[PDB]
Amino acid sequence: SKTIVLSVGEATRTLTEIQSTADRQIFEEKVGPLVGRLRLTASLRQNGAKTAYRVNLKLDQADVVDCSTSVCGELPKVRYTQVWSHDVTIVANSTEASRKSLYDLTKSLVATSQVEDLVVNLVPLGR
Amino acid sequence: SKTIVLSVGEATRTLTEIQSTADRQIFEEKVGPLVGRLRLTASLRQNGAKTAYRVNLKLDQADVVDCSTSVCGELPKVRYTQVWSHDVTIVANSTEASRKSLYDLTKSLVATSQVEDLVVNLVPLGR
Amino acid sequence: SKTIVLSVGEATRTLTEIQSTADRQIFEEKVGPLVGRLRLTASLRQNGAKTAYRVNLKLDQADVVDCSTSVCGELPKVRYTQVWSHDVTIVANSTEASRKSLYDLTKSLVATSQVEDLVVNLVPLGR
Amino acid sequence: SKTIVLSVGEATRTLTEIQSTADRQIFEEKVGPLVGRLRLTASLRQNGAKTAYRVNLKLDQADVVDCSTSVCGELPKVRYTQVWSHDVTIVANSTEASRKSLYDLTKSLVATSQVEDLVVNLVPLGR
Amino acid sequence: SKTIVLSVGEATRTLTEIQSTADRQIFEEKVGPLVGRLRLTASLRQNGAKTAYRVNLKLDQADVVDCSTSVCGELPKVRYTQVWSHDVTIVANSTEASRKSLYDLTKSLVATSQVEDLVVNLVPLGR
Amino acid sequence: SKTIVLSVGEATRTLTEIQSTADRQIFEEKVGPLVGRLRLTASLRQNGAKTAYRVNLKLDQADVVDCSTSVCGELPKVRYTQVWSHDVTIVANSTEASRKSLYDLTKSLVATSQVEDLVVNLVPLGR
Repeated sequence: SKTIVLSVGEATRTLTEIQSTADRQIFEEKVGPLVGRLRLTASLRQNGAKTAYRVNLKLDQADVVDCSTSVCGELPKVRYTQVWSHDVTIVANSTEASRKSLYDLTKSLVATSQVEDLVVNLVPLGR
Repeated sequence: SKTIVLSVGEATRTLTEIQSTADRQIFEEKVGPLVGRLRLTASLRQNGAKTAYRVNLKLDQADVVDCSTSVCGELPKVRYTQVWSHDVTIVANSTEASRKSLYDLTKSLVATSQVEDLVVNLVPLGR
Repeated sequence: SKTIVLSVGEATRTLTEIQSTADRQIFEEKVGPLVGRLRLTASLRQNGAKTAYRVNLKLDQADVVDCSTSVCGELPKVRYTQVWSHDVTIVANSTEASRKSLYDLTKSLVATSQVEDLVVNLVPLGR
Repeated sequence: SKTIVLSVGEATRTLTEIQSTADRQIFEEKVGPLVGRLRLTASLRQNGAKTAYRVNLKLDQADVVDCSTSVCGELPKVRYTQVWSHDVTIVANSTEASRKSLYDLTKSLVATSQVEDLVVNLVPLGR
Repeated sequence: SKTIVLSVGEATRTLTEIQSTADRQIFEEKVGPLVGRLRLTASLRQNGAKTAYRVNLKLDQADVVDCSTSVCGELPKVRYTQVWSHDVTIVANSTEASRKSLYDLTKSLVATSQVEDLVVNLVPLGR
Repeated sequence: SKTIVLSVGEATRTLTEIQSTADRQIFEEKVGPLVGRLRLTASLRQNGAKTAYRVNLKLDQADVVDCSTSVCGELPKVRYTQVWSHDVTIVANSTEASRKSLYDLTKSLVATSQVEDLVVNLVPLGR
């Protein structure tokens, strides 16, 4: 299979390849309950007349709840569902330096504190 | 207005707010030629019956070419166009710790070397 | 690739992964002649409407014979074929303690002397 | 009748023969509530034209729940059902040493820690 | 992934595994432009009633052309396409010495000067 | 007629032209028994509307067995058959340097130790 190690700061999470296919790669996190966990869908294809390409990356994670600790009968039930898809449209005949600069800019925008505030406090991006 | 500073590694790019509106925020990068540059579209809304929300983030950048350096007449013409949209469906009554963990996982997946290889070498994600 | 070590008592056998696929994992034992050896087929899937799961495990081993030691001319020919399939239907929302107890009971029933007699002497299980 | 003693580590469970028949042997565990307990189905037959044989072994155990301890009225109700069947296709004219080696290999694969992890953590077998 | 190093005499080319699948392995050479490069397709299967096997090996390489050095606008365009497929039908119960002798004969026929002349000067093989 | 000398390392084999024809050249090895020996089929043609060409090269060798050394009476009988065909699709208006580089790369891939292991041990190519 295929293992992916993610560092959150104090613990390390492990995602395992489940559904190995070319047009659809499904990675699932193995921690405890398999239902309602962390899943990742990856897809790669072409477009038009062999011009550019298309990459899709989605990450889902549904929270679960359980009442067997106090209530005398309740199966683990999912609550909400979060969907975070992507879309990469990069042509083949491009530039390695330009692609590296774009990746660095995306990494900086992700690691900046403005997107974190936009996600947490729901405040529009504008600092 | 609203300025956004992005660090690519050796230089700093500046994006300026251009179309300040609630349902559509348009940021445009100011470097030289305004046509065919870096643009960012942000949108925030609700859904259904005041249950969750919907956030959309798109980033476009079209390359330009010019022949006035050698050829004696050619206006700056755009070449290809890249579209990278997003979709955030996070409910209000959620969990701050869960949202922070999801953001950290997304940042780790973005900063990992697998997505960079998938973007550059067009190799399906699976290491 | 993926290696599996099995201890028979005095020697150790090694099975190697050959056909790495999600819906069908084929492990083959590497000792000498690849044709007519030990093979293992593993499969994992879902069922109905995301309720439970389905696991299938089959183990085959066909004996071979050869006459090149005495007779002039005879290629290694397979004789009989043995099929030992399985079927695991365990729901996701279950109990870890119950699953561990069931696995321990299955291990005890396998390691008991009654199933060995049923296999060897073909005597019905009932001691 | 016919009693079977199984050692779990700290306690001993007793299974009693209930439905004594040649083509179908039904063993049932006697602990408390007979409904929703441990049952075992054994079957032995032939195949084709008196060539080989066919042995089937299934083990079922359904969990039960009750609310009479707190709620003032609820009969013991079954929850989920687990099915673990088998299939033995061993020809008569075989080899005692080969059968013993196969049984030892099966016992080792059952007692190994990989199948336990595959059962508990639902991680595919591959260490 | 999987890297393959090929020595042409003065430089070394590197082919990288792209599409890892059992029934179809796609290797792609990484030098510059990914479109119109060196690709290799490998396939392995069985035949009939588990008698022999079937191996297919194809190698493609399409030349590209570009006019951006002089003409002020022309994307890299492919020209011709070359297809060199193979077919290996070797039974399992064969002979290692015979297979080695056949491989040595094939290597000698490939390295001989007659096939090179047949490829270059298009002269029928017959020296 | 047309003789081809192949060096295996310690001995030299001689193949003789037998069926001299334009659309089908059949070379046969002359050592002893003509039936069940080494044969080579060569074919050259065009394609479409005078664009490129098509070259086909197949090499067959069937092993033989005989029992007249011990058994009273048994004619030389063929056992298995091996087929190794080729396909060359090279356009006329190409490049001599590119063709030479491709031939050198093919010779290196043939003489490498990875294809030898793939042929002998039946291990997929990937070192």
